[PDB]
Amino acid sequence: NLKPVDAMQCFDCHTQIEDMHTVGKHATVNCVHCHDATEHVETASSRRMGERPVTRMDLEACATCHTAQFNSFVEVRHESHPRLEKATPTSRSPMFDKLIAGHGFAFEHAEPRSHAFMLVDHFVVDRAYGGRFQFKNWQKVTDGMGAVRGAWTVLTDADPESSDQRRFLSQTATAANPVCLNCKTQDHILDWAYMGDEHEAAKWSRTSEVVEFARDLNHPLNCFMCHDPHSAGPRVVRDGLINAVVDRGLGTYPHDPVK
Amino acid sequence: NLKPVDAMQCFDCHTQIEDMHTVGKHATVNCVHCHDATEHVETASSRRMGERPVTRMDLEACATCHTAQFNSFVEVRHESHPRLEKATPTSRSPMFDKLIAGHGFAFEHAEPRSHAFMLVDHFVVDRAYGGRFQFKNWQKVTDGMGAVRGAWTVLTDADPESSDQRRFLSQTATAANPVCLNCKTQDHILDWAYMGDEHEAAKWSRTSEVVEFARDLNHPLNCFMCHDPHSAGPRVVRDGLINAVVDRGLGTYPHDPVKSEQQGMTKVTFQRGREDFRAIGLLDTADSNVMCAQCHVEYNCNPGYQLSDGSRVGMDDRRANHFFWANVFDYKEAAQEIDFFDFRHATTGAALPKLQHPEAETFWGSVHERNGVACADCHMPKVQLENGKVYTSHSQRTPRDMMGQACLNCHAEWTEDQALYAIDYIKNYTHGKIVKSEYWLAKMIDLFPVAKRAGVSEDVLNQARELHYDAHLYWEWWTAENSVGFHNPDQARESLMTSISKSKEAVSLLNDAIDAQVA
Amino acid sequence: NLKPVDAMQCFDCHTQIEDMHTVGKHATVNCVHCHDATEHVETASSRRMGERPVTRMDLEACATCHTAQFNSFVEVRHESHPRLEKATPTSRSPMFDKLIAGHGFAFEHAEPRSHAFMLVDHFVVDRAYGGRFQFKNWQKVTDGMGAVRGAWTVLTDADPESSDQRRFLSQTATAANPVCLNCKTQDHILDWAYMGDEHEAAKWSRTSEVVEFARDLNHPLNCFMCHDPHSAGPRVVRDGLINAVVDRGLGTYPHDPVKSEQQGMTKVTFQRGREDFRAIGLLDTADSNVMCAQCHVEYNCNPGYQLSDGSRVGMDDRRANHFFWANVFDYKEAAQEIDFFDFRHATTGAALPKLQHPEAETFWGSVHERNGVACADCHMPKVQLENGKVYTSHSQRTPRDMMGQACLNCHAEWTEDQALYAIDYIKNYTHGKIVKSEYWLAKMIDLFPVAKRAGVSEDVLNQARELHYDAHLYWEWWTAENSVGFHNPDQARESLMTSISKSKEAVSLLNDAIDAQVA
Ligand code: HEC
Ligand code: HEC
Ligand code: HEC
Ligand code: HEC
Ligand code: HEC
Ligand code: HEC
Ligand code: HEC
Ligand code: HEC
Ligand code: HEC
Ligand code: HEC
Ligand code: HEC
Ligand code: HEC
Ligand code: HEC
Ligand code: HEC
Ligand SMILES: O=S([O-])[O-]
Ligand SMILES: O=S([O-])[O-]
Ligand SMILES: O=S([O-])[O-]
Ligand SMILES: O=S([O-])[O-]
Ligand SMILES: [Ca+2]
Ligand SMILES: [Ca+2]
Ligand SMILES: [Ca+2]
Ligand SMILES: [Ca+2]
Ligand SMILES: [Ca+2]
Ligand code: NA
Ligand code: NA
Ligand code: NA
Ligand code: NA
Ligand code: NA
Ligand code: NA
Ligand code: NA
Repeated sequence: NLKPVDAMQCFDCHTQIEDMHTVGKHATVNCVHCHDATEHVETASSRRMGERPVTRMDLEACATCHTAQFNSFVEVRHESHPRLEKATPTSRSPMFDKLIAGHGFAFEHAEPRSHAFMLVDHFVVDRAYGGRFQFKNWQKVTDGMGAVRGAWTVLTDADPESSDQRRFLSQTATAANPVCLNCKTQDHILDWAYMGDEHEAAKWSRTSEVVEFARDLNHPLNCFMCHDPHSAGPRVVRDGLINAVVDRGLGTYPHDPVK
Repeated sequence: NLKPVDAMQCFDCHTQIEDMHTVGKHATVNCVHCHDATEHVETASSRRMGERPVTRMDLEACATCHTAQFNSFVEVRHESHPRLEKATPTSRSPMFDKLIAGHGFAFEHAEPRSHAFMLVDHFVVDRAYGGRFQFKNWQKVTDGMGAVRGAWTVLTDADPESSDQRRFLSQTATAANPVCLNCKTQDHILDWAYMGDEHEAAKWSRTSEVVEFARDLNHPLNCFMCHDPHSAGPRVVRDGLINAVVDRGLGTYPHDPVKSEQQGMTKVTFQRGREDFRAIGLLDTADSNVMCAQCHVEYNCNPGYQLSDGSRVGMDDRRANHFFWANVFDYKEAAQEIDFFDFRHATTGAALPKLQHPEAETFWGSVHERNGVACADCHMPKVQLENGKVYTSHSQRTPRDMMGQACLNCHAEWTEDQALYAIDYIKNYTHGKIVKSEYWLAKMIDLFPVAKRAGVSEDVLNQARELHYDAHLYWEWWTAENSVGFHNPDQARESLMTSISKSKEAVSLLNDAIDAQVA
Repeated sequence: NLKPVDAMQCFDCHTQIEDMHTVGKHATVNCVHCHDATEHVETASSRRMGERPVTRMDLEACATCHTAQFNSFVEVRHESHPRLEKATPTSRSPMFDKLIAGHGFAFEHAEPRSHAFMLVDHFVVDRAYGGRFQFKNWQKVTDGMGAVRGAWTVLTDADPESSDQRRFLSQTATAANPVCLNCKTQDHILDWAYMGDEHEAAKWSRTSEVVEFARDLNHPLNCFMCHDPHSAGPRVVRDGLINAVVDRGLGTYPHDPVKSEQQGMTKVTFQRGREDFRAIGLLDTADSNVMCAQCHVEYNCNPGYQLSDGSRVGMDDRRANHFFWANVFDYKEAAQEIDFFDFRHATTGAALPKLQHPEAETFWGSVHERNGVACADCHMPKVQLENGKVYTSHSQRTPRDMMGQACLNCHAEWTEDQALYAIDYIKNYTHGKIVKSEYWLAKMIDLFPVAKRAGVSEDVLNQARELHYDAHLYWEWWTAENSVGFHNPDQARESLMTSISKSKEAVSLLNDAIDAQVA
């Protein structure tokens, strides 16, 4: 069973977290729900991390107290046709191939389906990784809950021994890069510097080998993308959005300064 | 927003809570979710309460983190007919009035409906409070969530100025007493000593003014009735059940010492002033059979009379709060064991028992119980989801509404229609024997005034009255029990055949005696 | 094809019609739609009819221009069980035969079905005409449109050669008389003097041979019963209702003088030979409460007896056509006011009233009536159309079939299931008290022969008979009334509790008296 940690000890070093946590609607929610900090706390100073604490990024971290939101999130809408190519006469763009010729989307561009699949679908689409990643079998395409538990529980890698982008199937492309992942998962939220700029503290950046990066990522659309886990208040985490809205001064509603 | 309190401070005085809280699945759940103890902490001493902390007993205290269980619990099953009188030709007991004459249930006995309404229905039923309490208007009868938020949000009191039980409408009774409430709410869990015995720490007891007690109570079927709020482990809190299982050493399965040992109960006592005050029964397993047995049992919760001498047994007597914890065929011996009966029949003068919804005692020994099946398997099954986190449905209702999750989950050889047909075979057959038992009971009852008026001897009338006790018991168990035989079809059949046998014997006895007086 | 007549010619003699016709919403509707007056116009004088014009009374006279109202009116609700006897354990009054013994309704009293059938059902029911009239075959029972086209298109007469009321089948009665027909048809509207009093201009009256009268009548619930054909304004035509509201000055809402004034009735009289002959009541507003009260009321439409001396009150007496226009708690006083009762109970010998479908008098004072709600809001709501011209549904039926247009149109906080559940709460509760009132009534009734045979005194039997009157009234109102309490749940509850109180008092009285005779 989970044993709570003394959050007051954390707060002696983590003052920005204290200011958020103590005031919001997660003031009673202990750190141990999402952080394994035993070795960290034994070795840190306020100026030196010491051992890196482990942070849970899976959606079931929130599902224990917020089952209703989690269960509605992971539902698969079966009526949202899966793997349906847009460049067909009965879909969105009957002449897409002629019009887009020269772009990687010609290799495959399907209609979106339920959010549970976003990361797996990113990994398997013909335009992304040269066909490197596939569902373990054709049955796994139905498993939204499985995808949510982790992409690598439902996918295989054609060559675990290499990390370069290349074609494993003839009519595929290798368009994926580390920026794509920011709109599929935020598992890397502590390992990616703002905008994906190079940074001493970042494991991953815009110039990483996307295949290696992919292997570190598991969960789609993390609940903390819209909800700060410390304050429980509404937020965004996506760097490009903050950059447009704040850094470039465009505002949340560029056409409406009052709003 | 809630601010967490320092639980270490509490634990310095509350070692039983520390031992439970730090070790279970609520170890990270702060006391402030359920307790406002600011003034308490400022004034308590090592073993005196000082200022009383405020304890939340509303179910939304748990709904905070367990929305799915809460929302399934509060669902109203509109198909469960509301306020439907059982003494009607289309309900459970067509001849109930004749057979129960003398008892307060003659004033009204409706079929059960959804659990959300249990406390308000207790308050408003015609037999309970003289019609004192009513819904604020006739629209409120639909409002399950409202009733859950609190009885007094949806009800009115005809006279806030008085506290005595009395009749405000002519055809009502005042049967309610404080024991009733234990099977409707546990809002009083900190204000009621074990068994309702007098106790200097208890605001309320068996002898309290029930109208005053009623006004203090709000919520139905509190989530903590089955789940310890500190350890989150399975438990019961009902005094009468702990008394039968533990104090009387009968076991959770009285017919099965092994199962009783494997699926047992540990009584945990809390003290006030270092004197025993209240108790809970922690369960070895999350055994719904025992959890639901907190209420779905035959019981005393009322005054009565002694079988030996007919003297009154009042609310002050321990027997006014009693779980017999006996099947239909051990019941007469259990009632003799405490020297108790409920009422004298208004027509026959027989001393008779009053039977209450004995689902737990009926389910014992059934093929299902013997195979390790429990109430929740049929009435609170796990939800099946194409994609999602599984949880237990808390909408306690007929398995007819969820046959795939209930019956068919174990009976793979049946379609839904076949499983429903199996249920109906048993219920139809049992109901036919209920109706025939009533026919014979009524035929016997109607001969009593004829016998008395023909001058048949008291000795013969008393023999017939002895037969009436048994004819009544072996019938009433089954109009009281809610499954119409399904929970134990062989037992229902044998009991109801015994009722008919007893009535037939009495009919012959009386007819012969009458005919002799005439000739 | 129809050719219009010169209405100016008619108006020269018919000034009352000119005043109504030229001003209302039928100012452009030519007389030829409803009147063939060629020979009349050739022979009439200023104040003698001469040849009688032919007046169309069939509903298709209106369907010509009002197809939607006509087609909704004639719809048969197949879910309204046809020819379903109320004295059965699964209908309204399980103990009806015991309780009504002595009255002609013992021969047959079915639940109401769709309005299309009212006249044919009146003609064929076992209690009415000795079984004289029958459907032509058993297939005709489905034919609502056929019945609307005319009763005699779908029925036969066992003996066209005789005109006396008599029994053609053994277990029938001959309760029908000419007053009945006023609540089944108004085909006789020009042939029946106000109240059915003798009148030299009337073909038919209270004292007519009903079999001969029956043969002259064809159509159910004529459209003009609620709508004046000349002005198209709202009205009533029923004599008994105009008598209560206007002649007796009771008002359309007898408990509310203001509402009575705002929603009142103006009596308009038509003469023959310059003597008053017939009357209508023009309504200030299109108030369905008063329109439906032409028939859905408690009434006398039959011979009876005087309470004072037991003497016969025959069809010749004004009291044989009477609207009490009184709620259940004012009824006994209203019956004493005219010194009248219906029958003597066959077992108890009590003088008793017979109660008829008192929906109007029950609805008074309910939360709905007090809030300005009227029968049509629930039973004839406006049609809701995605695209179209709105009209009023004339399919008078339970709101269960049109919950969106009825209940939910005002109760936006409820789903359909919740609103149905609210209805069922009241109906279930009320039906339980009906059944219990019957139980107590039957227990009392069965003691009468025992008391008489034990030699209990006439004085005690007469006290019990007085109690029987009240026990009967406070029960029978509710098996007569069609909503099972829904129209006024608090009143149903108080009345039925009073019935039980009265029966209980009588049971105790008789049991004690019997026991004293034995000892
Ligand atoms: C139980 C130990 C929790 C864990 C794990 C998570 N949350 Fe939570 N959350 C919890 C509580 C007791 C509350 C307060 C409820 C109230 O209304 O009083 C919350 C609240 C939220 C909210 C709403 C906050 C607001 O300002 O409106 C959100 C959006 C929320 N919680 C999100 C959330 C996330 C994303 C979690 C996983 C990272 C998570 N919670 C875990 C209890 C618990
Ligand atoms: C029994 C005779 C089967 C019938 C009828 C259907 N399926 Fe099947 N399928 C069956 C087996 C034994 C397997 C292999 C299972 C394993 O994991 O070893 C499968 C596999 C599939 C797959 C995956 C195929 C792949 O190349 O990965 C799919 C998508 C699938 N099955 C679907 C499916 C459908 C839709 C069926 C009705 C049209 C169907 N199966 C019938 C056995 C049997
Ligand atoms: C945020 C600004 C995004 C970036 C960066 C990437 N994607 Fe995306 N993706 C995004 C949305 C809002 C959607 C759903 C709406 C839609 O029109 O599809 C998607 C969907 C996909 C899918 C599934 C559908 C499809 O196009 O076949 C795939 C396979 C996918 N995205 C792949 C992908 C790649 C390879 C990216 C980097 C080159 C990439 N996405 C970035 C939002 C965003
Ligand atoms: C010693 C100085 C105490 C401190 C610190 C806390 N509590 Fe207490 N509490 C104390 C006593 C002596 C009693 C009477 C029971 C007993 O153990 O002798 C209590 C009682 C309670 C209760 C029950 C109240 C009721 O209505 O019956 C609760 C719910 C409770 N206490 C809670 C509580 C909390 C949450 C504390 C930390 C904030 C806390 N107590 C500290 C003594 C002492
Ligand atoms: C959030 C601050 C919670 C409050 C308020 C309540 N509960 Fe809880 N509960 C919470 C957590 C984080 C967990 C652990 C989940 C897991 O499986 O790890 C639980 C667990 C339970 C359980 C399951 C217990 C078991 O032994 O498996 C139960 C039955 C339970 N909780 C009940 C419960 C009750 C009755 C509450 C109101 C008194 C209540 N919880 C509040 C979080 C929170
Ligand atoms: C637990 C041992 C109980 C005691 C003590 C009381 N009741 Fe009860 N009650 C209990 C159950 C399990 C049920 C549902 C099953 C059933 O057969 O009804 C009920 C139901 C009611 C109801 C609703 C149905 C009805 O009978 O009208 C009412 C109104 C009610 N109970 C009232 C009531 C009174 C007045 C009590 C003290 C005399 C009482 N209950 C005690 C379980 C238990
Ligand atoms: C006894 C009549 C119960 C009441 C009152 C409540 N719950 Fe319950 N709960 C009950 C059972 C039989 C079970 C299944 C036990 C098993 O292991 O099979 C549960 C389970 C839970 C859980 C655990 C997670 C799950 O399986 O859903 C939780 C968190 C829970 N219950 C919460 C809960 C709430 C919030 C309640 C009040 C609305 C509540 N329970 C009451 C039995 C009973
Ligand atoms: C006392 C606190 C109870 C507990 C514990 C359990 N039940 Fe119950 N139940 C109780 C009452 C007072 C009522 C009637 C409520 C009313 O307002 O009339 C009931 C009712 C039921 C029903 C009928 C529901 C319906 O749709 O008609 C069922 C199926 C039922 N109870 C089952 C049940 C189960 C399986 C329980 C253990 C999980 C359980 N109940 C506990 C009182 C109490
Ligand atoms: C066509 C030649 C008609 C015949 C035959 C009948 N009615 Fe009529 N009706 C007709 C017209 C043109 C109108 C006016 C429509 C408008 O709203 O302007 C009406 C109106 C009515 C009304 C509404 C009256 C009101 O005060 O709002 C009613 C109730 C009505 N008509 C009834 C009615 C009856 C009962 C008929 C058979 C006796 C009948 N109409 C025949 C046209 C025609
Ligand atoms: C052909 C093989 C038929 C079957 C199948 C059904 N019916 Fe019939 N029915 C049939 C005939 C030739 C007749 C006589 C028609 C006539 O007017 O001469 C009937 C009659 C009836 C009746 C009237 C009975 C009577 O008046 O005594 C009814 C009520 C009736 N039919 C109903 C009916 C039902 C409900 C059927 C299915 C159960 C049915 N019929 C079948 C021919 C045939
Ligand atoms: C208006 C004051 C009426 C008088 C006069 C008569 N009836 Fe009636 N009847 C009336 C209504 C509003 C209803 C439907 C509501 C109900 O409770 O039935 C009826 C119904 C009938 C029926 C059908 C149902 C049944 O009772 O079998 C029949 C056969 C019937 N009425 C016959 C009848 C007789 C014989 C009358 C004179 C003795 C008589 N009705 C008068 C309203 C009124
Ligand atoms: C009393 C029992 C009625 C009978 C008989 C008929 N109608 Fe009616 N009508 C009635 C009411 C309560 C209303 C609604 C009044 C309001 O203003 O709310 C109506 C309305 C009409 C209208 C007006 C247009 C409309 O709203 O639909 C017409 C044209 C009409 N009724 C025609 C009509 C016909 C053709 C009838 C015989 C089939 C008929 N009405 C009978 C009440 C009553
Ligand atoms: C006398 C001419 C009546 C008028 C005016 C109204 N009603 Fe009536 N109603 C009457 C009878 C004789 C019957 C029974 C007909 C039969 O053949 O059995 C009825 C019946 C009803 C019903 C029941 C319909 C069903 O589906 O079972 C309803 C709902 C009803 N009546 C309502 C009603 C309303 C609202 C009226 C004013 C608009 C109204 N009726 C007038 C006799 C007469
Ligand atoms: C508007 C024309 C309404 C129609 C149609 C229905 N109802 Fe109604 N109802 C209406 C009002 C204005 C009120 C009073 C609201 C208040 O709180 O002041 C009501 C009341 C009720 C009640 C309560 C009755 C009581 O307490 O005595 C009930 C049970 C009710 N309404 C139910 C109901 C049903 C089932 C309806 C369709 C058959 C229905 N109402 C229609 C307004 C209107
Ligand atoms: O805390 S007191 O008991 O010394
Ligand atoms: O009265 S309760 O026990 O059903
Ligand atoms: O028309 S006559 O009366 O002169
Ligand atoms: O007989 S009629 O009044 O129902
Ligand atoms: Ca889609
Ligand atoms: Ca039920
Ligand atoms: Ca009992
Ligand atoms: Ca009907
Ligand atoms: Ca009458
Ligand atoms: Na789609
Ligand atoms: Na398409
Ligand atoms: Na039911
Ligand atoms: Na039934
Ligand atoms: Na009898
Ligand atoms: Na019906
Ligand atoms: Na019925």
